[PDB]
Amino acid sequence: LWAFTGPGFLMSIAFLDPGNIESDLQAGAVAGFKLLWVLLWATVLGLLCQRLAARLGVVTGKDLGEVCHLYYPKVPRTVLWLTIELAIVGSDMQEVIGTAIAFNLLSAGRIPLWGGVLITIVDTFFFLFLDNYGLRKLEAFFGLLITIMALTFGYEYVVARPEQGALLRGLFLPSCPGCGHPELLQAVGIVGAIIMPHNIYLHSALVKSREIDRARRADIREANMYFLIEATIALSVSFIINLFVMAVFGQAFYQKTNQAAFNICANSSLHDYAKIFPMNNATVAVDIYQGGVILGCLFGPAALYIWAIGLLAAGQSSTMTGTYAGQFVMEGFLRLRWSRFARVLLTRSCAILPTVLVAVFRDLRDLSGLNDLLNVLQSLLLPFAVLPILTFTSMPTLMQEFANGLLNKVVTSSIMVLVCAINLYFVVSYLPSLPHPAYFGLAALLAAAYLGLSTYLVWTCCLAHGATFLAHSSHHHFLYGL
Ligand SMILES: [Mn+2]
Repeated sequence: LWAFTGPGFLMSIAFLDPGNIESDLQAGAVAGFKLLWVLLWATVLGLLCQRLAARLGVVTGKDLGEVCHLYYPKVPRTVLWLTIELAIVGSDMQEVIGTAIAFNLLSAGRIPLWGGVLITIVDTFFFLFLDNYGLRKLEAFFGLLITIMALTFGYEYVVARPEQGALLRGLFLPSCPGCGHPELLQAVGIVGAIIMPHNIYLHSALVKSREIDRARRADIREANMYFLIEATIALSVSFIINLFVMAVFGQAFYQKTNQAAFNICANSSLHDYAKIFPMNNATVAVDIYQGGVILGCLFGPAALYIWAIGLLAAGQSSTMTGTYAGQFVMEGFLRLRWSRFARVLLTRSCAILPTVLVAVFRDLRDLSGLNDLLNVLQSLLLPFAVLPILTFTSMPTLMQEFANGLLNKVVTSSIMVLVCAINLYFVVSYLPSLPHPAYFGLAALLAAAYLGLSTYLVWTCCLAHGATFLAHSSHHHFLYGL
């Protein structure tokens, strides 16, 4: 019967991390049905990236990790693995921040911000205690949880009655009406959170698991096509869900004042989450807790709880996704297979200490600013995963027949230059807030190292495709290949 009735949705329900909810709600509060075009373009852009990743994993037979280990010296291998691990621990930081904010939400502030931290450590204990074939059952249960929250949440979206013309125009037309610095920050966070560096690696690794006959190129072609349909189904589902979430939050939060929210929640059933808001009539600083509060205010008392459990399930799925990706990237780059327990413990700890410090000495708004900064960090770390994949899918020696057509190379050059332009704009927008002489120091040195690794990657990819009539004799193994 249907050979696609079930496959495809699984990858999406793992593409929908809590970050695509938090950055979503920040963008929806900062602007209405405006940044949706950024969402659509990012979804298409990640569709292209996942197509490239599946291509590489299918035809080559290796993953990004194995090819990177094979085709790099020790220093760039190590620094690239460090950046990938930084991306994974940043995703885990976003997950723990979301879970902690949700847990602070549940008890009406009785549990402290590090109470959520302790429950995440309990979750890691649960993972290590299970570590069995029944883990897939728990993953299915949590996937059903996020699925049901998404379904009831789409019901709430259609209840919200979004103005059709406004969000249709915002989606199909890329205008930026009255945009400024915070909306720039939210757009960059969206483009860096909808798609993430470690998804490409993990997708390639999972693609490698599929056995390929290799006798004829036909089986490779059909496998690549089927995986492309899988990826496009997942991306379309993710984009639809994020469109629903962005539209509803922008409808409920665009030109919303503290007095307005207090007045609506004073008229509703809910009370403690009615009195949370202050009385200032100014613009509202918006985080996950207030988003859940207004959700429960408008769409019913159970909305708070369902949003909370959905966020928790998304965080758990993202945690499993991250530990899988981390195990694969270490096994590839550094050629060591650690148990899943080692990965989850390492990533969870390396995420938990900074979040513990910030939560214990700062407030909720600082947490939201911090995890927005993690989304932007994922944006800045995108190139370190988007150049190697193009380098290895355009390389004539691992794959001869299924190389890259000139249209694909030029559009990938466009992706790289565009992402570089957005990152450069963000850096020039954010750096001026360092008003101390000689303070540039370590941060500037790290930025210089970032640019040096970027230049190294640019040189490598230029060797991969071009280098004709202009190349250096040293490090000539790239063009010939191994
Ligand atoms: Mn995402």
